[PDB]
Amino acid sequence: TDRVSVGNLRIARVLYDFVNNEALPGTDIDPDSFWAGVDKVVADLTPQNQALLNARDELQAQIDKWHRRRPIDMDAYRQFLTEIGYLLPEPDDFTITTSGVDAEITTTAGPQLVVPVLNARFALNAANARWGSLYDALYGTDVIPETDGAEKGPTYNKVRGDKVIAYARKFLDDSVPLSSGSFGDATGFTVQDGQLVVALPDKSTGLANPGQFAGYTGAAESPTSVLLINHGLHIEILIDPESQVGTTDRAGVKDVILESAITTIMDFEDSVAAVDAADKVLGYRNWLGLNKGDLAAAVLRVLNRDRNYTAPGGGQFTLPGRSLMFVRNVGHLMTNDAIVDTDGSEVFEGIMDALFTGLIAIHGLKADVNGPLINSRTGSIYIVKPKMHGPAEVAFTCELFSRVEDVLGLPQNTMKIGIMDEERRTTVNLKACIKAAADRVVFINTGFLDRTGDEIHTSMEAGPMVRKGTMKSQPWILAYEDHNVDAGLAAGFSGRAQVGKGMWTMTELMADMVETKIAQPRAGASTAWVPSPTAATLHALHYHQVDVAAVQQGLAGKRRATIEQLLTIPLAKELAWAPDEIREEVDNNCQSILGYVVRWVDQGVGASKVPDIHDVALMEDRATLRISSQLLANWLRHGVITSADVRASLERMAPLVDRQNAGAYRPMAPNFDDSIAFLAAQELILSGAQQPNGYTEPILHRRRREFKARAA
Ligand SMILES: Cc1ccc(C(=O)/C=C(\O)C(=O)O)cc1
Ligand SMILES: [Mg+2]
Ligand code: NI
Repeated sequence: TDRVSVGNLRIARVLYDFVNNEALPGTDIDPDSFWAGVDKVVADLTPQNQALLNARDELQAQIDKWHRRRPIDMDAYRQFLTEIGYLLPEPDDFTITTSGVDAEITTTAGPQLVVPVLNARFALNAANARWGSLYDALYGTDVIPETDGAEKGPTYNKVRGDKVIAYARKFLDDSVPLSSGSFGDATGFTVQDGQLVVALPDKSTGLANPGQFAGYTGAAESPTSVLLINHGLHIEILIDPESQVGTTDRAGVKDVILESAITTIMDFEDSVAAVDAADKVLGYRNWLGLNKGDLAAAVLRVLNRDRNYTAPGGGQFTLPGRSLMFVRNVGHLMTNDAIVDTDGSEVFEGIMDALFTGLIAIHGLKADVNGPLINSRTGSIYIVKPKMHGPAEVAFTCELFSRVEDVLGLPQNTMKIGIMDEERRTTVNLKACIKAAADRVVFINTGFLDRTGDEIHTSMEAGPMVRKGTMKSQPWILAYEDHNVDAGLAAGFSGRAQVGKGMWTMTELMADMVETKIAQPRAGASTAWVPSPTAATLHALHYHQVDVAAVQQGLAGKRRATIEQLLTIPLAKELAWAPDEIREEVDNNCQSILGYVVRWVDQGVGASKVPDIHDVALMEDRATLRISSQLLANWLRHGVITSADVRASLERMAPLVDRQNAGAYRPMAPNFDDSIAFLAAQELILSGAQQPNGYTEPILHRRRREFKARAA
């Protein structure tokens, strides 16, 4: 209610003051001009942000009418989408021209960690996760089974530590082979002639490929750590025979450190509840501390500094201590009262984010004002833009970034774009979307969770969908994943840009992650998303076993996905399911909505571990909420289930979600109809069909605001 008028804009004062007193000092931008430019960018690109948002509903309306009129003529289907401007012609082959891109993106294949920018500790850890102890990763997770006396105890279990050490020596054997013998046999390491030599219990061998020896610390004659490289990622053997772990170790190894989270996406979108100017500032403030380089916590944990090594021959070089940081703005749909206009119309959140995260990112290009730590050593600003539907929304984002770079005084194409392939209209037009961003594009990623949501909502009217667990094997999603890699490699992404795959959500099943997430490097993705620093280092194993660049060479030119397979709607069969299976699917989805929503609405937490009805802790975000809510809406709109069926499941799941929590937590049960979060969940399902492209934000935002408001 207390705002600052600049032009047609009414800036909430908390935002204005933050920009003026915290973000703008050090950017060379005079606050007068910046706001005047903000007002100017808002006023003129709001029309096209609104046109594009209008195109989405009218395309969807035409599709909904087509299915309801109508046993499905697929040639006619694809022709209709071509006729309404949903499917557009493929452009002809081209190479992306994006320049000034950090090497972690162009060349390096490895994990990419995603973290809510609103949690400064998490963001701190994510930035520091560029380096991760393989030992702590293995010890702390189920990768080493708690069996035969290897169970995690309140104190260090030396049986567990041995399987840890043994596992890591196996890894080193597969990544950096010795000419003869194994690292398990190693008794010590020295550097001679610029070449690493390892002491065995009989002879002394070297590296199979000595070029994998990348450096060391300490004296040549007994390093405190040897630095190894494999497939562009560094491995560090910490050597300390006096350390407790090193004392037991054949070679005095204290730890093996993996280069892990090569890049990190600091997220303003599906993993945060940022509903108003107060919420947005907390996130912008964290983004500012990360770009300054002085973000810190007590309970003093700092951002890591760079790591220095002696080069194998002479030299004293330096590797990045922290993960190269992206920011994920919100998409184009949502609106935020942080800025209202003269007439009360909220300003578009995506525009605001581009200017504010853009402005703040200026500090991360220098190192004393701007703070001491550099993010991009190439002057690029990395914004992944999510939920774009089609190439005209990409073009608008590039124009948007163009205008922001004007207001901000940056050269053009400073603001690079990570395109989320995660709406159906981007999938079937992906090559045109990359073209629309040919000079700003820096990755594509299959947002397979939002993409499933878009899939269900687009063909909502076609009939019941398969159960959610079944989507992973549907023709459309398998073509979607292969198509994304193809189009990226056809666009020149190899060595120029990242081809990225989606998020491992089972944060407690690391053994399974180590077993199955290798499929993503093996399919040619140069990065894949991990929810956690620990997961980053474990998923880093996979880039040591799979030569991602070599996989992408072999995939060149191959077109493994037809337009017809991309358009295969995941409809369920005839007799479908037993009431058995139906109820399981309803209970499962209702408990995943409720568990996620209650923390979103009552505590403004956008990313929660939520056990499903098989007691598997799932890291849940808005995208997973969108699937669950759209699938029940679809099952509802076709009579697979009843509105009272959905309420009964919500009623019976609420107490079990209540007992999955406690704290600061507010019990949903028994006063269901007067718990705001409960009604938010119910409305996400009962009104799921009505939301624009099934997005959950409109209902989540307004219910969060209303919860905040009843905290009067
Ligand atoms: C913990 C977490 C963080 C981010 C995401 C997410 O953004 C996925 C995608 O963008 C997409 O699969 O839709 C999921 C879980
Ligand atoms: Mg997504
Ligand atoms: Ni190899």
